[PDB]
Amino acid sequence: SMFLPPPECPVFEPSWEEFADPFAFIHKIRPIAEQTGICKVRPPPDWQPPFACDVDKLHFTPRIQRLNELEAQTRVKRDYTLRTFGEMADAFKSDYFNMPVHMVPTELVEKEFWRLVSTIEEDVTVEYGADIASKEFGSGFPVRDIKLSPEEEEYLDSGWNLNNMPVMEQSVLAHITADICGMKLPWLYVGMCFSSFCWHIEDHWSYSINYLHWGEPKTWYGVPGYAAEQLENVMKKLAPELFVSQPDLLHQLVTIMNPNTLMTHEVPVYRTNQCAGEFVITFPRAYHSGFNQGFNFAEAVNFCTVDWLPLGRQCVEHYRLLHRYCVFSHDEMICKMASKADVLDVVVASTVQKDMAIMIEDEKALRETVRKLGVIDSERMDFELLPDDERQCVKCKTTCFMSAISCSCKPGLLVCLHHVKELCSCPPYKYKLRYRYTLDDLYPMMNALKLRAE
Ligand SMILES: O=C(O)c1cc2sccc2s1
Ligand SMILES: O=C(O)c1cc2sccc2s1
Ligand SMILES: O=C(O)c1cc2sccc2s1
Ligand SMILES: [Cl-]
Ligand SMILES: [Mn+2]
Ligand SMILES: [Zn+2]
Ligand SMILES: [Zn+2]
Repeated sequence: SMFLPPPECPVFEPSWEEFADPFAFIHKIRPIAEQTGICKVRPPPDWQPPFACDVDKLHFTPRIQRLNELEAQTRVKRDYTLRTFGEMADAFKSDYFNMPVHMVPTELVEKEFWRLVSTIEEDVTVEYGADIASKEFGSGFPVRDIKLSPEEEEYLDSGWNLNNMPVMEQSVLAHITADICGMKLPWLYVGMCFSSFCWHIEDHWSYSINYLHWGEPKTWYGVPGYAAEQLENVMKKLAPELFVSQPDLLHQLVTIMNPNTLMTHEVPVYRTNQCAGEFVITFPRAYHSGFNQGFNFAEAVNFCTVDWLPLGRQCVEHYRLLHRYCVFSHDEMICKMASKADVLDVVVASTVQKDMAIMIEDEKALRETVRKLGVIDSERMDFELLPDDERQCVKCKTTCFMSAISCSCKPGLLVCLHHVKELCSCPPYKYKLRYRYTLDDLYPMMNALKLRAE
């Protein structure tokens, strides 16, 4: 009645041995965790990274948030120090409940959150911090620079130090040379009571991993990848405004929605309270949302394993159908790795090779189709040198790399090979096929991968 908490997600407690390699571990828990979308990981008892900072010298610009179920919010992007924010956040919670903060039960804050967001008369607003690491506000994990203590040095090269995990060698997003700050760098989050993250999935359906450095807990709701489209159908019925087309990536619309509503429509949902010193991991295409119990400080980063590669291709296809902008070119990343085949991890080499083979067969079919439409002239083009906004399909907005069509009639415009009819009204013999590689260039790149993989 009123609120029925979803069942608890899986909780893992790896030994020091299991813990040592994060990628091996994540692959091991995958058959369990991917059925629930999110999972929690408790590090071995003596893994404690040192947290140290001056609460007076760390500044950030707060974001303001209204708390209404089904109301549209925009996804990403006055002044507080960490101390002045903390004083504001503690007083807020203390005055809301007329209690000391540590006596307010987590079960009660959860019940109250879902009451207040549904009640139109209540108009509670809260503030929070969200930003990538910078000079004015940096990682909560140790990084190189300032002389470090021996304990800080222990954690400098940990796999679970979230600065490192993007650039390790069983991850596939490391060798991307393209500028993608939002996606390879950690984000820092300063929470207060009821500050909330709306329902979403990660860019390119990647994994995410979140560490709560300190403070009061963070409450999570998660949905497994296989149920993503069920959730979206429910969302579309109850709030169609969120689904209208949008001019860019800085304009994505998201919302708060009671998990009991999803469960009523037969969408599986799980929950957890993440406490200080614990990790939460989200899997590819797993919807998630939540809210903070009180003043706290968290750090999170996207990442991509060899398991993810085929889904990454399927995601870019889904973006095309939806006319959604890409953060990077998937084919470009694949060819960049093929070109470094001799220094690749051998399991990586093997998995990249399979995706490359599919890429090449799809590209063969597409070029044959546009040839039969009467496009004859062609010229090689180094797509990776063009700014992203100069190589998007006019129609579906996909980031071009393997090929595109141009016409002298519309200087600078491109369509991908799926949308040859959408460029202009000139006859196809006036068009030109721009391509990065010939078929004959591509098969040897693939062979280097096979040899490295053996
Ligand atoms: O974990 C949090 O406190 C937040 C995650 C996100 S994503 C956008 C704003 C926020 S706040
Ligand atoms: O290719 C697939 O179907 C999947 C790859 C991965 S990696 C995590 C969950 C899943 S499901
Ligand atoms: O010139 C052609 O017909 C092709 C070139 C390339 S590159 C990948 C597939 C194909 S098919
Ligand atoms: Cl409200
Ligand atoms: Mn997320
Ligand atoms: Zn297109
Ligand atoms: Zn034209």
